[PDB]
Amino acid sequence: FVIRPATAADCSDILRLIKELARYEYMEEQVILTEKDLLEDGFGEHPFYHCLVAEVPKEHWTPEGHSIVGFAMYYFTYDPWIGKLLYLEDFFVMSDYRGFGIGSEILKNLSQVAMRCRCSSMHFLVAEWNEPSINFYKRRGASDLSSEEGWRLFKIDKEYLLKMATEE
Amino acid sequence: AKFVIRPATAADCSDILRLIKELARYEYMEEQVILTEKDLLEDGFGEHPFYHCLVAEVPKEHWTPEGHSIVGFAMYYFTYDPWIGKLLYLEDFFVMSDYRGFGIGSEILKNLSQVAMRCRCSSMHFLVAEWNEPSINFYKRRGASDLSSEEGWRLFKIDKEYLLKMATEE
Ligand SMILES: CC(C)(COP(=O)(O)OP(=O)(O)OC[C@H]1O[C@@H](n2cnc3c(N)ncnc32)[C@H](O)[C@@H]1OP(=O)(O)O)[C@@H](O)C(=O)NCCC(=O)NCCS
Ligand SMILES: CC(C)(COP(=O)(O)OP(=O)(O)OC[C@H]1O[C@@H](n2cnc3c(N)ncnc32)[C@H](O)[C@@H]1OP(=O)(O)O)[C@H](O)C(=O)NCCC(=O)NCCS
Ligand SMILES: CCCNCCCNCCCNCC
Repeated sequence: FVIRPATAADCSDILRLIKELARYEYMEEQVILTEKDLLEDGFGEHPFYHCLVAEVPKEHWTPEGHSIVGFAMYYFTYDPWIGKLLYLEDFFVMSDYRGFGIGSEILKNLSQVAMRCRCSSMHFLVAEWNEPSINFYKRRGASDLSSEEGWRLFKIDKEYLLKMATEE
Repeated sequence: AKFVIRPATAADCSDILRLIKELARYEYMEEQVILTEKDLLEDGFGEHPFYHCLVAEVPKEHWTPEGHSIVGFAMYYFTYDPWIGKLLYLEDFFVMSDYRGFGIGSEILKNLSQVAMRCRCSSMHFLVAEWNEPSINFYKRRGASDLSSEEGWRLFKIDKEYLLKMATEE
């Protein structure tokens, strides 16, 4: 299997995997990304995010001939204490293709991206009950900032943003 | 005091760092701030800005004892969630002591909301410490919800030493 950055033609496989991940996260119905959106936002242009894909050789392709069986979606963020961070938005490997070392390779490529772009850390979210992934990351030196430093992710949706924008 | 909210320019980096430190100092973390003016300059004003920043400026008569015209700020950037949409991410939000309670913060949140509407953002995301109840309510009063607890999400990090190990492994 080889890990490489995506191509505009990797778009349909990417959407497919994003949906498999959403499903895994019970978020499938809320997926709002389209191939059109992916092509515009992910490509070369002013690119909003970046994707990596893992593809296996013929002998292990999917019943549907898909060779792309994994992916990672990321972007850069900023921390006032240490600066530029690499933020991992999505990371997924098809069920039958896990434990092969594929995910490890993606994390390796992501680390090099991080070193090359001078990022001081990599941040990402993990579901409370996702034991397998919680360990996979911890085995590679990750710490749970929500436990250690008590951070909780908060959100203010559009209707309230609109209220504040117009309140004046 | 009278104040104006505006975008930070290359010219304002020493004040950005200064306020970052005041925020850190306000949280007894000032020594942790490794960031330099050089970084803020290269990272925020080159071709691809990695953060955006609105600052609050005051007239010469209300300068800080050290003679400074910026008393608050907000650092942010845009992120994306495939099952949410494009997002405005508020990294830091802070106003100096002798300048709070005068509408500075409200104004900043108002302009950030307009920026969000301009960029077609589905929502604004930010972190709050679990024990900071006053802050938690300030945001809840504005329609915020604790996504970490409601949906079961935990923030993780892998620091540089481990990223370097994996980047160079074997
Ligand atoms: C997290 C995820 C992306 C990782 O990818 P992956 O391809 O399974 O990862 P790997 O194959 O490198 O590692 C699998 C494991 O088996 C072991 N392993 C991997 N390759 C091995 C090999 N060649 N020989 C022996 N053991 C191996 C690894 O040590 C690891 O075990 P450990 O967790 O006890 O350390 C993923 O398993 C999957 O997509 N699952 C769920 C969705 C999810 O939780 N996504 C992530 C983010 S919140
Ligand atoms: C939140 C922060 C940016 C506010 O900006 P600000 O310029 O003082 O605020 P505004 O004058 O525009 O008034 C904002 C309002 O914030 C609160 N506020 C005003 N002055 C305040 C002060 N001196 N101390 C604490 N809260 C204050 C008011 O209660 C009101 O909040 P409410 O609408 O929920 O009732 C602020 O002082 C700061 O820099 N914050 C960090 C932490 C903190 O004390 N947090 C908590 C929440 S109330
Ligand atoms: C209101 C409905 C839900 N809104 C959002 C869920 C929030 N955080 C999502 C995910 C990211 N990263 C995976 C590794």
